[PDB]
Amino acid sequence: DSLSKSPENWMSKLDDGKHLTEINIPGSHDSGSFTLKDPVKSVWAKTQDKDYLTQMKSGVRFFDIRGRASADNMISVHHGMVYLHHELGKFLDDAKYYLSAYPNETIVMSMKKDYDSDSKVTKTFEEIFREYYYNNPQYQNLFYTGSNANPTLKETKGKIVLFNRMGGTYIKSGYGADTSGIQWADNATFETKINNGSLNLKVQDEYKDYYDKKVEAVKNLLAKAKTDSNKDNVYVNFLSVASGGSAFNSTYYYASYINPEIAKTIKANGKARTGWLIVDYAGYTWPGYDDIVSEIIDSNKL
Repeated sequence: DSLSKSPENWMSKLDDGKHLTEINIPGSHDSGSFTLKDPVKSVWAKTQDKDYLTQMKSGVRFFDIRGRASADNMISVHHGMVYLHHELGKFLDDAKYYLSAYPNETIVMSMKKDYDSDSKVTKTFEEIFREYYYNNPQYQNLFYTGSNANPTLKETKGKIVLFNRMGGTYIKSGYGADTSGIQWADNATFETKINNGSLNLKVQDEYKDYYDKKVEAVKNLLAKAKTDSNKDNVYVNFLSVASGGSAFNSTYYYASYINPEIAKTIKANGKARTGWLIVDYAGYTWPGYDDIVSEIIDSNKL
């Protein structure tokens, strides 16, 4: 059977001497937005329909958490202005549970401030994350804390590896975990060095593209990963795109085209490096069309 027939424990079947960078990983964009039900707001604000545990069971390993500091000891999960009805501890507890049941999987968690803090907040978003989550004894042992800038599957499995989109941090483990953080270019394909120059991060995050240009931008970065065997290069390729608003087509409508288009492309490339591909509506299938999460999973070499 191929890896995608067992999406709950697919990383356990790989060689754990691999660097996480060399693994083709399915992520979910604004992972926490499964809570949204409002049909008008959901056109633009909702990007997932499966909860965190169901996403994990479906093979998702990269989680894009964007947040707002709602108190000096709390981060609320957000899409922009829009509160996603739970705090960061919910994601971390779900992750902890999953990883105890599937201990040979790693999860990478991107962390970003998406909206201004509650006006009662006195601390920076990075201080709140560092002090109340990363260093919280409640999540002792859950996070990767090693000093390797380019960690392997073996030293990260059973743990959450920070992908830091907070800016400069005092945290010292994970991607972009230094006092410069990650220089993100807005609505762009870009590359930048991270981890004190140890890694070259290559991103496609052209989130306002219309779908034809979006597909072209995805495929361009997909074509570059394919011929690149450098473990010090890290690819993050977002298939997700903004809706123009509630008058306009939904994020779901776009994903319903982009996902099978990209899944078909990956499948026709066979076993080939993809990078980390971050999708809307992870695990959402359409009869007669390739499934993007499954194809990312099956693109890994055994």
